[PDB]
Amino acid sequence: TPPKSCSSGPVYCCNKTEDSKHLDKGTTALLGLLNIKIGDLKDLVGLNCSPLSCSAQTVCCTNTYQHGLVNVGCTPINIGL
Repeated sequence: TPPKSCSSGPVYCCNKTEDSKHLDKGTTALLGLLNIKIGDLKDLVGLNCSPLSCSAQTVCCTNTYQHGLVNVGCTPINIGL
């Protein structure tokens, strides 16, 4: 068996995360641009995310858009000791 963490998807390293209930206007605007419905989102929104070393936020996300411009359905994950 290989090591496993996220139930769905790779671990992501996201430069920034925000609570999907308290997104700033630029983040909100960017998600509308991408046609993402805010009211159907849960947990965190990640910005500028790369699948996995991470000096920013390591998160599990259900979806990633535009090469990691925006992730959604993100929750923190600890893959250390």
